[PDB]
Amino acid sequence: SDTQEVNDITTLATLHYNGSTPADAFEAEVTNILDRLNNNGIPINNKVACQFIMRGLSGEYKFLRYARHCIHMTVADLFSDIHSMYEEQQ
Amino acid sequence: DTQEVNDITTLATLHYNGSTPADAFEAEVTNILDRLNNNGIPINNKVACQFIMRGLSGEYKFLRYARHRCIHMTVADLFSDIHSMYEEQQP
Repeated sequence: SDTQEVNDITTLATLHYNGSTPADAFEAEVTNILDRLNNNGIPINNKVACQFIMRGLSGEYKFLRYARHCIHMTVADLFSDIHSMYEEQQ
Repeated sequence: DTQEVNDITTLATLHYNGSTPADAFEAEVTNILDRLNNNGIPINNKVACQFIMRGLSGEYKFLRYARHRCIHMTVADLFSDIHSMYEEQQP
């Protein structure tokens, strides 16, 4: 709590996702972290946030990284794709 | 175009135990904090100090023990202590 920023940044920098947990829940936790960082004066823009998320994608989700080498893609757009892929894996 | 991600990753994974010059450590940490700021991500004194302290090992861990909740310590103050310790370690 004293170290909220450091912990949130660390989490953002070490994200891993390959569809082993629900896409919704992953999305919710990443949104929460991005929102809290912003509220604590550390602005993570769409590009930087997308890069942190993309770099943690493994399994089939790595192909989303390969596909979006996408100028002006939003977190929302990336999360849409992730959810789509997750739904297809069920 | 991944400069911010790289710089934040560096900041989050710092390591210093006196095996390299304190000056060089300080220079690289300053460089990263400056470049982040220039790329619209200012990192305040507290957060910067926490990242540096967390990376201290060997005898430098004792600086973290002494200062973990040292309210309103500056990066400059922390760097001073690290440099002092380094100078004392030199033969």
